[PDB]
Amino acid sequence: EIAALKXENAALKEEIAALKKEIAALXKG
Amino acid sequence: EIAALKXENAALKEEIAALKKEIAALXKG
Ligand SMILES: [Cu+2]
Ligand SMILES: [Cu+2]
Repeated sequence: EIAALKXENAALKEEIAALKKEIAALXKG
Repeated sequence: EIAALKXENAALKEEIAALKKEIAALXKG
């Protein structure tokens, strides 16, 4: 359980970071 | 444990959505 859930957490954080970087890109141009 | 972790999951998803909407905004203008 927790294992996969923690994975689901980790994965989600990785999505977040990506988006944030994207915005920075869009913000810088 | 799992409770708060699930919360940490829920919260994170809510961050994601926000970002996505933001990008859409920036994309539409
Ligand atoms: Cu890894
Ligand atoms: Cu609620």
